Amino acid sequence: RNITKVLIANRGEIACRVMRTAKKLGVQTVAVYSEADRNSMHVDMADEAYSIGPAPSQQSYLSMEKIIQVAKTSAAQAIHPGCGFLSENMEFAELCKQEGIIFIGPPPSAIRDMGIKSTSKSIMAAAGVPVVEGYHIEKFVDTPRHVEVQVFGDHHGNAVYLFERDCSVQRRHQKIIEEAPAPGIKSEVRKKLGEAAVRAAKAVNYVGAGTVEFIMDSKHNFCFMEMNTRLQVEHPVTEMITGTDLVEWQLRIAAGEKIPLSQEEITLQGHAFEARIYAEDPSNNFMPVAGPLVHLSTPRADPSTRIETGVRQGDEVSVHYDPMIAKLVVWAADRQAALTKLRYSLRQYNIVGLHTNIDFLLNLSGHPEFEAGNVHTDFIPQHHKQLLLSRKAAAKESLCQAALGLILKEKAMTDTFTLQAHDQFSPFSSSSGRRLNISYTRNMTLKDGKNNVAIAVTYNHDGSYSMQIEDKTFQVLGNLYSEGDCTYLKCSVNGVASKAKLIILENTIYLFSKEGSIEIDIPVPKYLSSVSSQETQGGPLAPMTGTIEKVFVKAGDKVKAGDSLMVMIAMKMEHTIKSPKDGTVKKVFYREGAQANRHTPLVEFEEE
Amino acid sequence: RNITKVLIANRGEIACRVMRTAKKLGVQTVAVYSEADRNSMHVDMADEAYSIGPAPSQQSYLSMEKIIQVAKTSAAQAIHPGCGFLSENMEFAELCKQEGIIFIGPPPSAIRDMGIKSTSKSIMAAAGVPVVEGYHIEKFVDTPRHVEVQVFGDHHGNAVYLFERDCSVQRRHQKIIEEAPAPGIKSEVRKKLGEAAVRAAKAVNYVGAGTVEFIMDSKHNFCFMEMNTRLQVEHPVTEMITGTDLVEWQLRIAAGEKIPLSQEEITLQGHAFEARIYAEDPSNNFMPVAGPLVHLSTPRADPSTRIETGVRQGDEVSVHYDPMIAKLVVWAADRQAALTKLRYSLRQYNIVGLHTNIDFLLNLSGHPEFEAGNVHTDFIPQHHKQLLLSRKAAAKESLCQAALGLILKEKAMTDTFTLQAHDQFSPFSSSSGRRLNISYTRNMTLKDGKNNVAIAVTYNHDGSYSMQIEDKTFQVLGNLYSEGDCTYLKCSVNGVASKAKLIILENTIYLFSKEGSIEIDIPVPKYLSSVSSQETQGGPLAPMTGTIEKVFVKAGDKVKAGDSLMVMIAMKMEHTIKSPKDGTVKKVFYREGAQANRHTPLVEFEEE
Amino acid sequence: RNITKVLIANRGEIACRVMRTAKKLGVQTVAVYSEADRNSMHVDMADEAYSIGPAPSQQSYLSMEKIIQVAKTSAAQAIHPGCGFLSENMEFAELCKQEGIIFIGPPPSAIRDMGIKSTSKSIMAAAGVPVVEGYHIEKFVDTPRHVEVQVFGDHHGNAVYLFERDCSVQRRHQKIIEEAPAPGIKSEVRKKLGEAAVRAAKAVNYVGAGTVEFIMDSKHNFCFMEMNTRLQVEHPVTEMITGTDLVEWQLRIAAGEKIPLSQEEITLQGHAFEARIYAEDPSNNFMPVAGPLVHLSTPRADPSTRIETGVRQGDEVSVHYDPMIAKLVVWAADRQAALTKLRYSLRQYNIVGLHTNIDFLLNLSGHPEFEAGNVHTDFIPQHHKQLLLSRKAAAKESLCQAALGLILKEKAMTDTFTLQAHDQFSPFSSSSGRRLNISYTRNMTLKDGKNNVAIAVTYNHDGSYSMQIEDKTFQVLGNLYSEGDCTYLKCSVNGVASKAKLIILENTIYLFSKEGSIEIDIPVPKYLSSVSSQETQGGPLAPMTGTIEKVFVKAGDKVKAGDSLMVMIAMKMEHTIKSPKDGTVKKVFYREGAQANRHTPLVEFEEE
Ligand SMILES: O=CCCCC[C@@H]1SC[C@@H]2NC(=O)N[C@@H]21
Ligand SMILES: O=CCCCC[C@@H]1SC[C@@H]2NC(=O)N[C@@H]21
Ligand SMILES: O=CCCCC[C@@H]1SC[C@@H]2NC(=O)N[C@@H]21
Repeated sequence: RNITKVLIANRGEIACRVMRTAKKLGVQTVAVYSEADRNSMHVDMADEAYSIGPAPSQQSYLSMEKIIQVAKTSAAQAIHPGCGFLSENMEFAELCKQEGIIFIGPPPSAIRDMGIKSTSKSIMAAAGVPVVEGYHIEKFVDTPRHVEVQVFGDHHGNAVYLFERDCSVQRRHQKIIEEAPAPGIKSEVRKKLGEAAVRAAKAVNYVGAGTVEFIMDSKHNFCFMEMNTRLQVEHPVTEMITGTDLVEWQLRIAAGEKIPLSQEEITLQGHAFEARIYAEDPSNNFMPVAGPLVHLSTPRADPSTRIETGVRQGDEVSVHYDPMIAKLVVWAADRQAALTKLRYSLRQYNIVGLHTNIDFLLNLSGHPEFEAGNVHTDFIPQHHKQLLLSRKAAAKESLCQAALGLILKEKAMTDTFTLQAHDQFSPFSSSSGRRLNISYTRNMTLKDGKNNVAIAVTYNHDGSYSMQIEDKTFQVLGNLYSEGDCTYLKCSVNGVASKAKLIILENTIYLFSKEGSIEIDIPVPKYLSSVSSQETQGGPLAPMTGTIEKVFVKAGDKVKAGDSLMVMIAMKMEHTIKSPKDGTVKKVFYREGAQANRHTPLVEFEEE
Repeated sequence: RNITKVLIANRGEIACRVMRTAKKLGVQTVAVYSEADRNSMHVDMADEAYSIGPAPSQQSYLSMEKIIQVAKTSAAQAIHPGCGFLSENMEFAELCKQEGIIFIGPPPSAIRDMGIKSTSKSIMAAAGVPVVEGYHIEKFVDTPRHVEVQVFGDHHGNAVYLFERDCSVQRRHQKIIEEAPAPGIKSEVRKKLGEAAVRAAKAVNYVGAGTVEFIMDSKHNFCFMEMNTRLQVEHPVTEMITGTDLVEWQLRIAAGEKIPLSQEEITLQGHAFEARIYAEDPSNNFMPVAGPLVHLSTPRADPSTRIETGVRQGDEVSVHYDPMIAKLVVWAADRQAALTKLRYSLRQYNIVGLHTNIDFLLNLSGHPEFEAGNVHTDFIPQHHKQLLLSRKAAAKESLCQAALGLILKEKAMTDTFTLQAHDQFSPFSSSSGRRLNISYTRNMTLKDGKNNVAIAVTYNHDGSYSMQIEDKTFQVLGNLYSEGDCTYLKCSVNGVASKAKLIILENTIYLFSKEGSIEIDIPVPKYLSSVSSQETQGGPLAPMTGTIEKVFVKAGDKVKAGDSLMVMIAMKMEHTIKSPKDGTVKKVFYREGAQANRHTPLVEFEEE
Repeated sequence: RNITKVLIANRGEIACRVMRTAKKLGVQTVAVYSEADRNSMHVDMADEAYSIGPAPSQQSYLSMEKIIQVAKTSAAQAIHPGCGFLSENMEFAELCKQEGIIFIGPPPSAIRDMGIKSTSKSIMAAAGVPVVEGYHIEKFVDTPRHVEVQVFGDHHGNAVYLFERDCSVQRRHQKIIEEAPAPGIKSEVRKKLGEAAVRAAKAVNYVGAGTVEFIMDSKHNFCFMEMNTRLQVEHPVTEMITGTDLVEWQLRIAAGEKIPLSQEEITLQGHAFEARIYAEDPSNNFMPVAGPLVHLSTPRADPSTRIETGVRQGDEVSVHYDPMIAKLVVWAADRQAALTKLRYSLRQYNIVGLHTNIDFLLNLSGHPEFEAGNVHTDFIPQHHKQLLLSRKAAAKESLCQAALGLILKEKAMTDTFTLQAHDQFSPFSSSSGRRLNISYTRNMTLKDGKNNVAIAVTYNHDGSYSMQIEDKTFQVLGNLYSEGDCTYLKCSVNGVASKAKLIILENTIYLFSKEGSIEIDIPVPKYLSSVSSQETQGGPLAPMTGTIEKVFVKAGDKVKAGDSLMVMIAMKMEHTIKSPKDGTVKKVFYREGAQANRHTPLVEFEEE
């Protein structure tokens, strides 16, 4: 069946991923979008794009009728579901078949047979794959470790495997770092591991990519857990170690062609790692965070370094969709070298505007047990104390660099003003800070954490700066240069030279260097701060848009700080609102079952 | 023999092609040029360039004496003849040898022995290659099909073949689409096909590239037709399937080195296609057209996509030289995928200023029998009904996009004017079209073919546009962005988003999208049109510069519309001038045997 | 041992070379610098950089204590010594080991055992490698052909070789052109040659790269000369023929990993050449020259063409450090093709501001005996007659091109002035040189060598120029275009078109074309030349900063021109100052043992 036009029934990075390969093959691409995704990267990337309705996925990306209607209207011969949404929906895959549209994935029978745990285990046990597990009175025989096999099938029924991936490093089951191949598994053991899975794949004559998830013990005995009837999120680590494009194979096999390479042809070189980037706050129990990507600098990409990004600077993460920002994958000759490359690369990644898991991934990828390959499903719970750590006071050299950056920003502003003046060469336009027969010393104040740091900066005739912090003096000289769109600060402190990325947003100075990142706060004059800002806040504002599940306060009720007022469920996450003050409650703005928008007043308190 | 400097005794794409490889090898390059080619791409590309006289090729590129004189003056050790001109001239190849200059091609004996059909057939029959043919009482035993083999020989006499190419798709013998390998020929059959040709190549000890042209029947029996004693035009499809550079091999073998790879070393991967871009009007019986390349946008080039272009935007096609504009070749894993890639690529190619065969190539490459590989030499005559088709009325969405493009062009002009004004931020400089307490509705008229379309455009406050055509309303919003040197229009009509290349030349709006290309005409106000433009045209103007072969009208003769007045031959193509009016002939400006320049008055008619 | 941070205990190109590979592997890089190197390319290239004191290498790059202190302060786990300085210092390698820092090189024992000729010969003779030599009463059998083998060892003791390199083309033992493989040595002979060296490498269990230097006779008998216990300067020719990175192997092996590829895996393809760009004057007996790199244009780099440059335009060569400017290496399918590519590339290299050996390398690489591969250690002395040649008078076409370049520079200046004027379209701003009813003829004078050339330039209406030199007239037309940062002149003289790089510095016009380079001097008006410039120069100025070893003149002494006044040693090179005039000596500014700075007056002569 000639696939010349494909509809991508998904959004974000996976839609861009599929479109890349479709365009590389000369296949025309159709995007779908919600009202919230109208300006998304996958819409601009497609050859055609169609609106499927409002921002909630139940009314857009999960609306089978709208997706089929767009596939008909665009004359797309095939639908690529990507991952999540309709990719594991049996009714949607059968509807595509009824409508004469090629579903690029497994048959509706394989989706249904794998969607029910008891059914899937019974099929896997009958296929030879082990079916042991701990179930409710529930105590898992083998709780630790997670190892999965990429398997590929065809309409013909021929089946192949692609080694294995370690996904043991998970937080609340959510996979965080994936690696391929899984460390410490012998080529012989993995070959046997895949072959038992391959027989099951032939048994269901699975067509398209499938993944057999195994639980592996400390002795490398493995048992079947489940089969994900889709492309996995972490498929890039497999692609990096095999040199295959799994989406390209999905399109070819959905068109009816046989598997491109024999098992003998497949060869393994090197090791690869993947670390998903998540709009989460690790310090606040990995709460998801929504907000703008005010800065989104990225590491330069090379064949080893792949940035799977569906978002661009200025994009806003949405409460409706998944919080992932990007996925970073690397390939290297050795696993240790790959770990080193990922950590250097992570430092180059910069995200300002919302909290992310990047610093958590840096701590995790540098943990001694992770470096050793001693991974299991409880790794994050077990090493929670080390993986999460507090801020430490900055060094005086960092403060000197921050002051130099502020001074250079002022100099740049002066040059910008000079550009538009008729007098372009007046000595007054210089930033020398020069005086007659004396030297100018500037008293600057910077805040590091809660500490105010006083810096005495002296403008030298030669153009350097002498900075004194407490009893120590530093000789500082540097300049600003631009690489791409990022301003870089090149400075030398007491003869030590270094380079860092400088961003000054609001009253915070951001310095990004391969050593680390430091934030310094510029004190805000009181006058500029609004004097007498409005007081008497009206109750904690809803953490997010969610249904009100419980109300504990009547119209007039005396409450003390810490008295629960309301309970709200948002995206299946319970939050309890607590009393800010000991004041009696004047009124309540919401009742039980009401949906309250983010940051909307919940309770009114009597003025005291 | 050390070839450190080569003269290229040719022009256009083939001169650039040879110079590319010569420069890649560190060989110095000498161009020759006519007065008409002084600013041609191959002149600017060479390390040295020499004038060889006036525009007619008989007095320039065919002047053996001038080419030899330049080779001596530039101290070029070798001459590369390319294809056409002196490449198959035996006297020129012998003259190069007499003058101690290396002719990069076959020996003068092989050129002469292949230049006479009876001689070439007798040699081929004696070499085992089959001699059958239909000749005058002429009825070809096998008229259909044209399969040819790339063969390479050396001074040593070793000979190799490079699979085969299908050139069956030809119009008036002129090859139009070529493919390699030829579809439906088995690897075993082609191996035998090449081996019989190889024995003939050894028999004439042919040195340099040669092509054995075969006629193949529906049973895959093949018979020798002729041997072209040169590099073929369509050699790039062979290079794309073998990974060889045939010009590089020609230079090495002309220097005296042995063939680089053994027959065992040669391997075949994938399939490739080549389409020739011709300055022709398919709707007017494929008449050649001369004129400026006002726009010459091209598809981006990748290793699979090769643009063999000797012309650049603003170049003028010449009546003296060949009308080819460029050749497009693609390589793919499968032949069907290659056909898809070529068609997508052809849409990206844009040519404005003269008629081309590109839309004919798009229809041909999408014909069901061509997709099946059911090709033969009569394919174009047999399918002429479908391959050529009429214009169809445009959709209302296309008209909306054209109106949006016109409005955005006006906005860009407004911004350009604003740039030079002292009031850079006045609200008047906006293109909002805003009114107080009412909405501005603009009545625009556009011409699609012969139909005038009335569009009522309403300027909305948000910046969008509401366009009404007949009884249908469309919500239109978009903007202009630049990629390279091409302006692109990004628009959304009724929620449907699309991208297209926008060009507004004279009174025509050109919209190029992967769906297709649409031209919309902006009506020309009568006042601007010169009122009372001069009437009484003096006879049809010569279609081109050509000799007058016949005159049918005396100084005073009464003629009726359709009465032939004169017959003119131009580049061996007969045109008969016909009487425009029933008026009696006042005078004749030319007599028989005179050469009449293009667009010069031929007959004077009495004023009535 | 995990090497995540490396200190590079070197400067210039080799520091940049090591940092390239370290950064490619994700290893952090620490530079060291002297006060003179504060702005050097390797300082800006490193992730961290530290000052090691003043410009003299004895107080900076040879200060073991400072290098170890920086390695400790930066927390570098390893030191890469590069080549020269501390790379062959046994005490430094032992000090690194005592301090727990990985020395990236051979063990201190191997450095010491190879540093003494008698010890090294005794070890080599015991290892089977031949010991024969001519020693003092010192004489040899025949002129040597220098052939050396790249050998690599590991801590395990496994040893491998990498074919061989010809370094026979040397001036005063200084290697000038190196090639790999060495021409005329059979693969079998080289295999045996390497194997005898490999046994010695195993005998000292050498770890890291080593080179066994052999003397080879005209019969290809070879004898051990010495073993350089470091990376060789000319290692890039080996890398180009093997496809290996020897610095990458040095880092891996210093970390403790086994050799990456087996001897069976290693394969040889093509041939490669390396020429060293020296700041030397070949015409003045290859005296080293210090000064600014005012222009440093370079050939474009491709995988075959590697520019190993540690200097950038505007960099100043230093008296303290080595005079090398850059090293040029090429790889080709054949040795003859590689020689052609290097010569074309050398012409593209442009160096203005100091004398270089580039024209000497062009003459050498084009010498018939060098083209034949008839090289030996006396090649430069034997052929000194041809390799060094005088300037030849320029052709009239070159003078025409120079005049055209001057005129176009004036036109560019006129356009620059016009840019800032309110009247931007006045006809006066044109450079037509037009007159009413007559033609403007300009009398220009240019100096070629010692000859003044009078050129009569006539400004034609069409924009061309008619230039008459003596009795010959030339029709000249051209324009200026910019490629990158280099201005190019495109001109046509009497119908002959050519391109050249144009630079006009001070009063000299530099024209660079693949044919050659020509300098034309613009006469300096007398008035602008300072009239009555100060006379009575006070003795020859010190050729460079050096100790005064001898003084031959008392406070009042009568001397005649050519009477030696003082002897000075600079960087171990004796210069004798001679009397400029027959005047009696008024005074002496220096005594014996004093250090005299460059260009400082040495003797005062009585006014006459
Ligand atoms: O409803 C959305 C998915 C997660 C909650 C569904 C719960 S989990 C406990 C119970 N068992 C099911 O199979 N579904 C619900
Ligand atoms: O003259 C130019 C080439 C085409 C016309 C030549 C004609 S074709 C009929 C006749 N037979 C030849 O061999 N030449 C002429
Ligand atoms: O001093 C610097 C190196 C070159 C000069 C050293 C001289 S060469 C003659 C004598 N023999 C040595 O081993 N060193 C000195």
